[PDB]
Amino acid sequence: MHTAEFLETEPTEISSVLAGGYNHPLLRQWQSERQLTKNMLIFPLFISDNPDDFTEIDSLPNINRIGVNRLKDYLKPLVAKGLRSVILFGVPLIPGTKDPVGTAADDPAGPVIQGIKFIREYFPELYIICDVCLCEYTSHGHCGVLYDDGTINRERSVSRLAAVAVNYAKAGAHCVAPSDMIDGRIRDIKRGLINANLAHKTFVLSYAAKFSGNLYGPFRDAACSAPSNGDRKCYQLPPAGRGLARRALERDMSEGADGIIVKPSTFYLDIMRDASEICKDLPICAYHVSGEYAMLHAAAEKGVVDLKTIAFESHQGFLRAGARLIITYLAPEFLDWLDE
Amino acid sequence: MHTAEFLETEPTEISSVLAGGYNHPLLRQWQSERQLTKNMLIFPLFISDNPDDFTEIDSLPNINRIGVNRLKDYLKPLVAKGLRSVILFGVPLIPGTKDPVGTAADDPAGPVIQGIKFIREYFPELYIICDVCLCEYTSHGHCGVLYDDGTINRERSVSRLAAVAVNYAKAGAHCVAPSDMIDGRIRDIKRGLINANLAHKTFVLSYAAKFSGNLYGPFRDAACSAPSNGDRKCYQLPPAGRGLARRALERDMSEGADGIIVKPSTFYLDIMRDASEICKDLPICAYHVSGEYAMLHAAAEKGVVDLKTIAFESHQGFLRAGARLIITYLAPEFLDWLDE
Amino acid sequence: MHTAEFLETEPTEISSVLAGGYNHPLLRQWQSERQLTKNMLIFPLFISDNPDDFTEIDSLPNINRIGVNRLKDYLKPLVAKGLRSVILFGVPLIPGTKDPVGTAADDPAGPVIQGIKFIREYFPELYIICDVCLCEYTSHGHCGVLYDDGTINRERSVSRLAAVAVNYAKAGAHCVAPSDMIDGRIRDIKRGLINANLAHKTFVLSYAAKFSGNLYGPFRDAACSAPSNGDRKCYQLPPAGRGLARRALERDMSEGADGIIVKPSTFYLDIMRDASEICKDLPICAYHVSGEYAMLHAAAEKGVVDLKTIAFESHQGFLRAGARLIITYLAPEFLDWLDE
Amino acid sequence: MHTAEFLETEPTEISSVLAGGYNHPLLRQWQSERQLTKNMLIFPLFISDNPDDFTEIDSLPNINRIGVNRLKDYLKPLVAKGLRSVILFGVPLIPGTKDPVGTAADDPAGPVIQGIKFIREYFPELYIICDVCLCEYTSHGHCGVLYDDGTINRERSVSRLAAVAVNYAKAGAHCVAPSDMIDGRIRDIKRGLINANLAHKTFVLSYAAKFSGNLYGPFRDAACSAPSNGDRKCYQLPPAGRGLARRALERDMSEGADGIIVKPSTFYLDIMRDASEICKDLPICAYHVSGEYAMLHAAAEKGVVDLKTIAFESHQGFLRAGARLIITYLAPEFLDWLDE
Ligand SMILES: [Zn+2]
Ligand SMILES: [Zn+2]
Ligand SMILES: [Zn+2]
Ligand SMILES: [Zn+2]
Repeated sequence: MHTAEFLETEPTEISSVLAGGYNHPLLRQWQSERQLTKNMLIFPLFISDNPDDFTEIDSLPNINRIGVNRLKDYLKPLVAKGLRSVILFGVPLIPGTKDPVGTAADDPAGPVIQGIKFIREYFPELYIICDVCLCEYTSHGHCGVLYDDGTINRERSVSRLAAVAVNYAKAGAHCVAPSDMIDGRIRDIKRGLINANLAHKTFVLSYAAKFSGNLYGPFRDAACSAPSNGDRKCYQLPPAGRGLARRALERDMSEGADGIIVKPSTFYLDIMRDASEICKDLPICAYHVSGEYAMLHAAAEKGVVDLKTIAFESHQGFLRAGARLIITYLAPEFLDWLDE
Repeated sequence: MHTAEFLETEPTEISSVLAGGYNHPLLRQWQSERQLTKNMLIFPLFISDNPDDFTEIDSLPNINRIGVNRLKDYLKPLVAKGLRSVILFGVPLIPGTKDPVGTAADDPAGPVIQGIKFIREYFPELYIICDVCLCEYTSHGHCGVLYDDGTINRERSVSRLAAVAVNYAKAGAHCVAPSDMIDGRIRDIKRGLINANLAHKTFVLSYAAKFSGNLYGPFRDAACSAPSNGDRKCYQLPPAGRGLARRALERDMSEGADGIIVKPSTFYLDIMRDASEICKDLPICAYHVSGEYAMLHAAAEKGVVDLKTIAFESHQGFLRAGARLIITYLAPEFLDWLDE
Repeated sequence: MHTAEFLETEPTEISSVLAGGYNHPLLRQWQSERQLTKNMLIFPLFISDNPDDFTEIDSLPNINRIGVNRLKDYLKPLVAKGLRSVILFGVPLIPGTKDPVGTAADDPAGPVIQGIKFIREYFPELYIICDVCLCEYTSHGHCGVLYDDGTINRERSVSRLAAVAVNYAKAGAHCVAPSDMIDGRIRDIKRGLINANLAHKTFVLSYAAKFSGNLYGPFRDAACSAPSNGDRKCYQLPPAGRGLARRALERDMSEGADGIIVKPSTFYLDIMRDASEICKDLPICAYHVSGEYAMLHAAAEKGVVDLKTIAFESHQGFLRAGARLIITYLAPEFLDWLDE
Repeated sequence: MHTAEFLETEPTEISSVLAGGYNHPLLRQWQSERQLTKNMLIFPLFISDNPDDFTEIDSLPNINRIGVNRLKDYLKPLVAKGLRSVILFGVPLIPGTKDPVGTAADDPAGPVIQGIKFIREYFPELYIICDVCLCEYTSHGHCGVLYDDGTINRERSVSRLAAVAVNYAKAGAHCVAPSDMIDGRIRDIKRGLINANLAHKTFVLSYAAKFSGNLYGPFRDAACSAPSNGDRKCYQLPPAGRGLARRALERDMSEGADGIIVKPSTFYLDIMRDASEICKDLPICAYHVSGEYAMLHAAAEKGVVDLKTIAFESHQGFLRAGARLIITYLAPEFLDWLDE
């Protein structure tokens, strides 16, 4: 007969025994270096320049493009469940708005600044973050100002972006989050806020390690920000570029970032870990991007994973890797799930 | 008129300028610290105890359960395209096989050892890795031997697992990969190989940082390994347990691991980065698990991502985070994609 | 009788046993931290100002001095076998060309810029690196502009070199590689590219740790760059000067280098290892120089080593020591050897 | 006219200026972290079991196989020029000497122990190192005792090697240098010396990081040590195996090594640098092996390099990389060159 063989053992070495630390549900919580709380959540808003908009974005589940006259009813229940922060993205749809230098990015009449004034008035305790970039405002869809050859013009771009950021701060935004990845834009934005006497009031949340890749699809629908001719690979970091990401983190810290974003999130958890050493004294934020989000919904719909389960697994992942803040389209779900 | 404002700039600081390093496609390759090659790929095989099997696994796209009489035709084209390694999982379906101590795990008549002898004869240059565990062989589906209260019995389990590993080595396997996560099993497996005069011939590839979670669904179908009563949370590591994972990596290195696996992969890239310091002198392997794989297919089917694109993005992610080996169900695709 | 004595042993300690990790050919590959691929290779070209040249260089085996009208036939088969990058060296032989300030270094009529325009037109996917220095263009053969006492004039030299580098970039070179070792030339070259709006397009590949020594003999024949009166020991680093090399690496990184070269290679592998810490976020390139190359051929011809074997041994050495790029006269051989 | 362009400069930054440190020949000496002295040199001797031998080794320039009756005349002038240490290799040519367990390795009648007694008597101040291995004594030419399948038997090999080392110590050798690379042999050799009351008298100089490769050709002629059937790749380290080398250095230190050898030398300078951290408290020795030596002679004969120049360049390389001792076939040359 084939019988079950058992090799002769030596006494257990104490160094082998890890199991005492995780044999109860409370312990598996004790083992986290950071626990998820509601105040860590940052929820993106896509604000339309049609005040009555509430448009479904087909590729971005359960997220809409919203005008100002619809914001109050949308946000009231979220704030009531403990939402503490939002990140605004403007989506100007009125024709003849977009141009080569993103003039409308800081249009006082535009959806972001209108959105800021609305939220400061109706939800004065909400912390307002504004994305800073030109892509939702340029005729060509790139994140900066271009040379004639279509490559990015660094100096003009950071000059423009610094203006936009300061103007959002002047309108009332508490935080600016430059998502452009153009060399040296943090220095100029910080200098701009210093010159405007707003640097002591305005958190600079840099998208310091933001990678090019395949996970921004549904965002392009929500924000109508797809590039015209070419792609973003000469400024967004290459997925394999750990060295570049490390240098970008150091750079933006040095140039005045109060916090940094790693983007995408799950697919770049190692870069959050890198950032947790380089930027150990700064808050680190994970951005759970449109494609990562839509991927979780697609897999859950197919029965591969359970939505709530993998949402907790992925978001706990961010905290494990060193983040303490999360920008996520699942914020409404978590404001309910974290009660229980 | 609202006009485009441009703040006054200072001269560019050289420290700001990263763009010289990634403005051409060849450079975005120069920026990787490791490039993907075919010899890094390890392909899982699910071997049936019905020699004529070639059964589709509904939840695991394009992967089948295969008996020995079908292996040659399956593997010939893969080896011809450069496959260098396989990892074997036995799936014994004959009734009255499974028992409380996983007797059949090392049945010389069983699919793993038959699979080893087949591959050594027909594909003598293929490197054979065998998964080592009891879950595919226990009546209760857990990875070790249980006490009456249903908790894991450490000493009996590692005694049994050491036997299994040595027996696979004795049959011809080049490498054993214990996936059980039971405290101290590497020491006993290594001592077992030393006593059998096989330690100088047998690579010990420990699943050192293997987490409990929501991503093993489709594997349970392929391997018929689902637990009976309870789950694996008292031995698989808690997703938030970075400290435990760090300690597990150190432990298994100390107890004789020649290499380590981090599992799952994408959702645990930060742990690969941790491992790349702790286990800097050892090969690190990412396991792209059944649920991560099925998730990529589900999202691609929904048009969220492009399959090939995100496959390269995710697998490049592993290398970026410090892995130099990848166990992946996408090995056949990559053996074609890496030619081009 | 003298008989074979065997001392009494203790049981094997697991910590002693390394052999599990390297007992199979696939494993000895798993043990490399980086594998050699074709896209890592950079091949030097010596371009003549006689368009029809294809002159053998007696001291540099299998390498010729080539004019532009012969380039297409020379490069077509190499690119077809996967060559991705070249490094250009100009060799102007027309009398009355060389002068004390290396005027011809950036002659639009000269072999480098002609070579750049030829390659951009006929091989538009090739990545073009240009050596930047004055030695192939000065009447005196030194790498910079001299004072009357014959010592290097730093300020004038870096002023001239910055111009040359920018002019090559303006002509189409993707990368400039200053090989002069004159203090602070990287800062000025980078500032020059920034002022010319080319820094976002031009990789600066500094020969940061370049040593004086006995291994440049055959290069002096190919490039007709031998100094007049004196040697290069006051700017090329002394072979024993680890401290200086460490400081040079830090300096050039700080002044804008996107990548660094260690030169020579095999005889300075320890400096590559130093560089892999100091410049961990940057690509590191080994230059397998003329004398190291000619040394391998001489020893192989004498039957001391096998050419292919020691070529792989030495080039794997570079990767082991932390390089991820290799400038090597053996590129044609490797474009064939890496297929197999 | 094409005229020499000079870009506008900024004032020199002090951080750019390294040249103050190496503008004079005395300074290029000040810049070495260690200077070459005669007492750092260790000279290999190949001792024949024919007492009157003085046989030229065709592939090893200027080195002979020497019997005991010729030793005095050979060594007298070397010691007179300051030779402080030798490393002995036995070359028994009498038929019926070699056997599967290397019985003759510690034959009191054999060339090593005769060589030890000769040198202790006639040159009592010379420091005697003995190579410890079985390859010059086994019928099959491998470095240890084999199983029937021809693979190395670890336990028997280290048992035999420990005996040999202790027996050389008992005969008068001051130092034993095990060159076998078999797992755990240092522990057993050290325990053997402790049991023999010789550990307080006997330096253990481990060849801890000894690589397989193409550079041992001429040694095989001198020592008649070429393997029978197979090669040494399952115990000598793979050239790409930095991780293994790091682990081997740590291991042998832990098991009792008083010093370590890195072998080969020039082609592994990065491993010396690794060793200088891992083994910072221990002397590190470079072995300039037969093929590296013969390579320098071949290139010098071809006029690629100047022999003396490259000998100093390479040996200074060892010291730069962290060695403080050098085993080298060029010791006679250096005992003359270091006077001047
Ligand atoms: Zn943008
Ligand atoms: Zn299991
Ligand atoms: Zn030069
Ligand atoms: Zn030996």
